[PDB]
Amino acid sequence: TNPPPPETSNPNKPKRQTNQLQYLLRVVLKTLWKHQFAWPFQQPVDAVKLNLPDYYKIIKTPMDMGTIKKRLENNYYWNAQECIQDFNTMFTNCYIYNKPGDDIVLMAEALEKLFLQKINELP
Ligand SMILES: CCN1c2ccccc2C(=O)N(C)c2cnc(Nc3ccc(C(=O)N4CCC(N5CCN(C)CC5)CC4)cc3OC)nc21
Repeated sequence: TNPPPPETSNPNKPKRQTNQLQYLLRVVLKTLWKHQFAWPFQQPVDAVKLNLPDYYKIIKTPMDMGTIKKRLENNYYWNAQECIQDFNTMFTNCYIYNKPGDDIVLMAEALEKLFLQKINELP
């Protein structure tokens, strides 16, 4: 019922660790990960356990911080833009599937505000 999760390693994808990617893991990801509202975003949406039979009919580019964390740890990304895009996709999916005022949308907005503050200080 769930799709395979996004890959976190790919032996054919060139790997890199720039100073910006280092900041993305050690400052940006870590700051969001320890936030009180991180828990919905620390693993893929489990549409089986959450009883969301239409989630992966609507969301075709799933992303979550657990995936992002592993990608960063594995040096999966070539540049910071790829990682920033993954964060943006995660938030966007939440806004697509849910509705204004839903608790989960308010949590995403709080996390996104923090993300934006930290990205503004990228090396
Ligand atoms: C969260 C809402 N939601 C969605 C729901 C419907 C549709 C889309 C989404 C969605 O867009 N996203 C990103 C989500 C991604 N992932 C999850 N995962 C999880 C959801 C619930 C639990 C859970 O039952 N508990 C137990 C209760 C606990 N409460 C703490 C707050 N306290 C006041 C009261 C107790 C929180 C954890 C655990 C989860 O995973 C660890 N839910 C998501």
